[PDB]
Amino acid sequence: NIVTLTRFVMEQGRKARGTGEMTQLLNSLCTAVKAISTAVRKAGIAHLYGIAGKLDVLSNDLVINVLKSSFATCVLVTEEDKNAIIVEPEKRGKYVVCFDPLDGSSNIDCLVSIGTIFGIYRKNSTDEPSEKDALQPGRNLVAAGYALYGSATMLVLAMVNGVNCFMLDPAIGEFILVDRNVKIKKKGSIYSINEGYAKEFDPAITEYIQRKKFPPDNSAPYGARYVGSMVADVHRTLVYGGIFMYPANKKSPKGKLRLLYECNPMAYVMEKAGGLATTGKEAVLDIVPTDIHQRAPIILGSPEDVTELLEIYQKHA
Amino acid sequence: NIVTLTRFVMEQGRKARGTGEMTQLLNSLCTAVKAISTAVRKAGIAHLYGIAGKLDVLSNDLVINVLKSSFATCVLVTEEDKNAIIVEPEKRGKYVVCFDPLDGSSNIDCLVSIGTIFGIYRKNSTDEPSEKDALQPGRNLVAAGYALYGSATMLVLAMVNGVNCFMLDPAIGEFILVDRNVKIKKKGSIYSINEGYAKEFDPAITEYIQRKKFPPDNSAPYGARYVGSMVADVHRTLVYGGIFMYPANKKSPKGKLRLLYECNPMAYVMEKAGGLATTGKEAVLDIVPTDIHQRAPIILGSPEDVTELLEIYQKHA
Amino acid sequence: NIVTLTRFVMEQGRKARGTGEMTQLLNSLCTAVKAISTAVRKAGIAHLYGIAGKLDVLSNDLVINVLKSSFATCVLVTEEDKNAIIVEPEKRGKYVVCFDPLDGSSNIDCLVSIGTIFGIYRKNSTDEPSEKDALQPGRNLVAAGYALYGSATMLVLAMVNGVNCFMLDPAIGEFILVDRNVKIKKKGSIYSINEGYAKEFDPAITEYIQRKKFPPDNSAPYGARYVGSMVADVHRTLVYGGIFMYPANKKSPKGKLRLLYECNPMAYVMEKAGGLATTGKEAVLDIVPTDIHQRAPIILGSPEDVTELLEIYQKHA
Amino acid sequence: NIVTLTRFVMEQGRKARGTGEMTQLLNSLCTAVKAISTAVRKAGIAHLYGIAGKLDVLSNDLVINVLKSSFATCVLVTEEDKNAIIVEPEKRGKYVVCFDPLDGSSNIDCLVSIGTIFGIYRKNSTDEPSEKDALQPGRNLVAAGYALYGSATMLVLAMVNGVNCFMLDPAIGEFILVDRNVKIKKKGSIYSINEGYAKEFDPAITEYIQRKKFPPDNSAPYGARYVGSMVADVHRTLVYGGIFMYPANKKSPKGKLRLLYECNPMAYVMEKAGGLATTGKEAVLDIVPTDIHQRAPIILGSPEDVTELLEIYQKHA
Ligand SMILES: Nc1ncnc2c1ncn2[C@@H]1O[C@H](COP(=O)(O)O)[C@@H](O)[C@H]1O
Ligand SMILES: Nc1ncnc2c1ncn2[C@@H]1O[C@H](COP(=O)(O)O)[C@@H](O)[C@H]1O
Ligand SMILES: Nc1ncnc2c1ncn2[C@@H]1O[C@H](COP(=O)(O)O)[C@@H](O)[C@H]1O
Ligand SMILES: Nc1ncnc2c1ncn2[C@@H]1O[C@H](COP(=O)(O)O)[C@@H](O)[C@H]1O
Ligand SMILES: O=P(O)(O)OC[C@@H]1O[C@H](COP(=O)(O)O)[C@@H](O)[C@@H]1O
Ligand SMILES: O=P(O)(O)OC[C@@H]1O[C@H](COP(=O)(O)O)[C@@H](O)[C@@H]1O
Ligand SMILES: O=P(O)(O)OC[C@@H]1O[C@H](COP(=O)(O)O)[C@@H](O)[C@@H]1O
Ligand SMILES: O=P(O)(O)OC[C@@H]1O[C@H](COP(=O)(O)O)[C@@H](O)[C@@H]1O
Ligand SMILES: [K+]
Ligand SMILES: [K+]
Ligand SMILES: [K+]
Ligand SMILES: [K+]
Ligand SMILES: [K+]
Ligand SMILES: [K+]
Ligand SMILES: [K+]
Ligand SMILES: [K+]
Ligand SMILES: [K+]
Ligand SMILES: [K+]
Ligand SMILES: [K+]
Ligand SMILES: [K+]
Repeated sequence: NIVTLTRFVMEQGRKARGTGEMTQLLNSLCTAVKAISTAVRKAGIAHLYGIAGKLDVLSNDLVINVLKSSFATCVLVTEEDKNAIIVEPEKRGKYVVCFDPLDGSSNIDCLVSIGTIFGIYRKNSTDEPSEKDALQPGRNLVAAGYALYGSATMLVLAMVNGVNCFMLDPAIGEFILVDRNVKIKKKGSIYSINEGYAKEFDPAITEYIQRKKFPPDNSAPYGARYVGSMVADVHRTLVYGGIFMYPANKKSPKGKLRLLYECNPMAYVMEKAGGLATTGKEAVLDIVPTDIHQRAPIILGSPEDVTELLEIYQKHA
Repeated sequence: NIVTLTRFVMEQGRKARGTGEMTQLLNSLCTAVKAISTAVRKAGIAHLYGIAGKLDVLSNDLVINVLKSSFATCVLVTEEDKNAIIVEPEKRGKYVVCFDPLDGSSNIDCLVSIGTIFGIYRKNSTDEPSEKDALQPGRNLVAAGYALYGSATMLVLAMVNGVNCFMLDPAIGEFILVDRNVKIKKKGSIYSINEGYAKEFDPAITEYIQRKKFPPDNSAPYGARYVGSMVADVHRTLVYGGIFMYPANKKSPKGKLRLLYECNPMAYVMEKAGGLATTGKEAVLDIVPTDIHQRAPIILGSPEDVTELLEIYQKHA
Repeated sequence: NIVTLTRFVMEQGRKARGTGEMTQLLNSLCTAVKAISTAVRKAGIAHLYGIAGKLDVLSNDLVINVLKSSFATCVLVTEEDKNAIIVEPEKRGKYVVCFDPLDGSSNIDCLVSIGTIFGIYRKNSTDEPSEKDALQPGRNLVAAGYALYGSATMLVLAMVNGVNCFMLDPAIGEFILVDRNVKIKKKGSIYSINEGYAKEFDPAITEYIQRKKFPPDNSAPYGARYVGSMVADVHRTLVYGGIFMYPANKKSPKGKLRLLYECNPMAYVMEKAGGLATTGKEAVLDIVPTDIHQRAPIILGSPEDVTELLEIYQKHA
Repeated sequence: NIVTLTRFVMEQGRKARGTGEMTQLLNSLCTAVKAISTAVRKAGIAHLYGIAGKLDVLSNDLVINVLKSSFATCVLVTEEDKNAIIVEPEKRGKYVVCFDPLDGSSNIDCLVSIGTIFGIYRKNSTDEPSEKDALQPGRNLVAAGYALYGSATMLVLAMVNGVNCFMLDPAIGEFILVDRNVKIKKKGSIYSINEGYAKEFDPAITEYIQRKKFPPDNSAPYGARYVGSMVADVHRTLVYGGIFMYPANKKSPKGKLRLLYECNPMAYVMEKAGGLATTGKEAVLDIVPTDIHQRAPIILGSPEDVTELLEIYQKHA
């Protein structure tokens, strides 16, 4: 007995008495992710080096085309695209998909772990599809998750029912359910943040970090980790517990991370896992988007760690 | 045209006029690296999950076995083995290999980049091979390098004539020379260190760090990055420039990283690349080891960055 | 735009307003076939040769376990199994699957193309499942097809709607629809038969062959081809046209090929393609099985070629 | 222990005391074979089918390019090229390679086993390399063998010291020595020939064939097998014993198969394996060619079987 992503999705679609439109969608995503994974591990690079005689772009095209061919979407929002992609009426479905085809594109040259981030909305309204359909608060997410191309490829899927992790067996090109109904640690022992912006941190953030290195109660300090790729940092948080942070500073007073295809999908995954995702002031998933490429500060991870910072945030209020 | 590791290695062996003994060794190493990469990528995991019909220990076995069969080694030092392995008189060769089969094994469950580290010495004290033969300063390295199992697999090889990077094309199981004679930037813009040990840093490290976040002349501060995997962090340093640091602290008064199979190979690669690798007080490669599992502090990266920290070390003494 | 087997099956299940039970079944088969394909191409053979320190049996276990885990079957008939496999009431579905996990097992050692043959029946009755449920004439087939592990892996699926061919892209482990609604040639130019049994052929067969080598109308003779693996021979017939034959002789007066999991699936595929499948006397698909391992003579291929022999058969009646 | 082609080849080069020039050649060949196997298995075909973002010509380019870069060849003869290719003075070596990049190209669309055939001569007439250098009897072969892309990929290598079979482990892209010093059965029980040419067979062939179906002393008749792919049929002959025949006929008065890149390599492999390879009148390897694309009749296989046919040839003369 072994559970594959294809089996899992189908059984979940069956229990939910769906028309099978969303299952077609999730199966198309699974395929896109396997295609991207293969391109990322450099299969066929020899030909590029003349054996017989861009990566973010290839990833964008793969997701966009595999998604359109699902006949289950009406609007697509990509980080690589200025405007939202409205699906041809021939292949038009009822879902809105926001995604980041290849996050951590800067890390590509250094071979650091990268990934794909996606969020699925059910179109709410009854008129010609437009960018306005993507502009829904993260709380309205039908499904969300990510694919991490690290030492191994893994797809983390989060739905109303919970969070489940699927490992890619590259030998047979099938995702195996290796961890079901994942719940995050209450309190971790690692903080993640680009301390190279110390000079720009607000007093609350500055205080929290200081508390981590120099525990006032003289407990053991927190270990530091900052890969540089959100999917890698956040996935480690989900699995090992702790706190990831990318608050505002000179690098945009609105933070760097995007709301629709980065913050929301990860916040959704986090909350479903039993953790928190805040901007320091409000819950990320309750923000009403104003633009499809709207940025937003984010602090996420173990509940007890995120709450501790939230208090320090209140102190300086 | 297309250059494969196999062709490159043989070609170099010929120019060098070797008896082809080292070529056999480097060829065996290459084979061990492709076997580990495959295991790491989780190929065939569906079989563990009951489709019907460890990773560090497996990596250890692969490297040991594949090396012994090369008939080119006499002494082997693994991080996984308390004692140095002495090869059978039947399979003995003139080379001593010091390696770390799978480095960053804590990051495995989190799916973060990991790797293999190797250092090759030539047994000169023609006596019965013993542990003593591995106890040579890194200055005596014949060849050294590493394999990074990140988003893609790469093998960095360093020898007297330079450093060369080989990307693995998993389709055909061939390493392609993607970068020739690699040389690191004089000055970088990223510092790498576990700041969670701030409470235990010596005044030199403490001053340098704060100088990176708050630059005297108001210039751009350095970005921070700390994957938690030496091979990953050092490769980023090599490719993008900057400085990696794992100084001595209370928990590790002599540092955490090992001299023979971690510090030395990376120090050797750094020097051949045109960078510096120091203990803070002296060059890593000149240290004459006393224990095969001897630890050593390490600071490496761009020359200009490493020098700056070395001056601060001189200032506080 | 590209069609995958997973997409195809789902859309076909949707048009047919199924409960999704048979789709779960076809998806489980797709997975089993990819697993077998990988084992056949020898991935991981190095470990068997001690790098770090039966095939028909593995194939049987894979299909049996992957099928049971579909929760869509009640009875399974395998060539490798003396008795039919009755599914545990926990995983019991409504379908009966007859199959040959690895046909041409004798050819394995010679590396000749081999394959998998399957036929799907819908249980007809309302009582405890038993072998009796498998004993239905081939005309009652819901679906049938085969997987050919040759120069490339291909799955041919035949249903009431038609015959469609899917090519396995081993890089992403996905079956691509490369040929839809396949129809066989009216008249081919190749005959396939083990002429090493000439001494045992009945006069009709003997006459046909003679007509092929020495055309009475002085037309061009037929080329000969006999791979030795039914799936390979039959697939070539389906694609290039011609006639495949395995009539009775001293090698059992009932022929060698099995009715349920070899003759029927291939006859079904053939008829759906626009060809014929006969025992010389009757249509293969109309035979009422008496035993699950019942053998049956078979002549299949292009209509005009099969009819020509049928006449010669009548002449000698 | 585990023996890889790479290790085996180098080891043999060392014992032979070669300048490592031929080793480079055999290493390049090996690389070309893994590239062809991958293309043949249809890896990445999903990209032709619009997932968004020949085979014989491609195989030709791969072999030519990978061989030229080995800096070990001066003259190349391909079935795909009318004229012999003369390597640039810059990349020239002392070896002449005669090859058939992808044999059985008619069987491609039918997915039947196909392969690569190669013969290696040493240029002895030290003059400007020309077509003349390839015109040497197969008796002058330094090395010969083939790659079979069947159910699994295998590389058969034959040299003065014997014939060795290497199985490809596609996971790690390594050829493993699965069979050492291969030697064919004295007598087989399978005859291989296209009997569709019965109307044009000489009385010797005709008598031998009928003697196989109707044995004088009532013994068991021979089984028939004719894949239609030389490499596949010859490999079956090598592994299981028997006789392969492609005699001269009206359509091919001098046979169909080429001397330099088909007959010779297989004849060489046969002789080293302990079998016989005849034209019916003389040994294939002793023929001094006049044309690079010269055809030649061929009969090969177990010694006892080939001898029997040779006696019948003597009887009718
Ligand atoms: N694979 C599935 N897994 C879980 N829920 C699903 C699945 N498919 C559909 N649903 C649900 O049923 C609703 C409508 O599905 P659908 O008819 O396919 O568009 C969805 O939005 C979810 O509530
Ligand atoms: N592949 C090679 N590349 C560069 N130098 C080599 C190679 N093989 C051997 N050498 C060198 O020649 C010395 C002796 O080689 P060997 O005779 O193979 O043990 C080595 O220790 C290096 O100095
Ligand atoms: N994937 C499918 N493709 C074509 N027909 C299907 C599919 N699934 C179910 N059917 C059909 O609908 C009947 C009952 O399906 P089911 O409810 O899934 O057992 C089948 O036996 C076929 O007639
Ligand atoms: N890998 C090898 N295995 C067996 N014999 C070899 C090998 N390499 C070279 N030789 C032989 O030594 C001769 C000259 O080799 P080379 O100096 O490499 O051109 C060859 O033509 C063969 O006789
Ligand atoms: O994909 P991008 O545009 O290159 O950025 C990725 C994001 O960039 C963040 C790190 O940025 P800093 O270097 O400012 O810390 C990560 O958390 C995210 O992956
Ligand atoms: O393989 P190990 O024993 O788990 O250690 C890996 C090393 O551990 C260092 C980080 O350890 P800290 O958490 O102490 O910083 C990295 O630089 C190296 O990769
Ligand atoms: O799988 P098996 O039991 O080894 O047999 C395979 C079948 O065996 C037939 C050939 O048998 P002959 O050698 O008698 O021709 C093929 O047509 C079929 O693939
Ligand atoms: O590559 P080609 O030109 O298509 O020919 C392949 C050869 O053709 C022979 C069979 O041809 P016939 O159909 O004439 O028997 C086989 O033995 C060889 O593989
Ligand atoms: K991006
Ligand atoms: K991004
Ligand atoms: K971003
Ligand atoms: K380790
Ligand atoms: K380590
Ligand atoms: K260590
Ligand atoms: K079988
Ligand atoms: K069989
Ligand atoms: K059978
Ligand atoms: K050809
Ligand atoms: K040919
Ligand atoms: K030919």
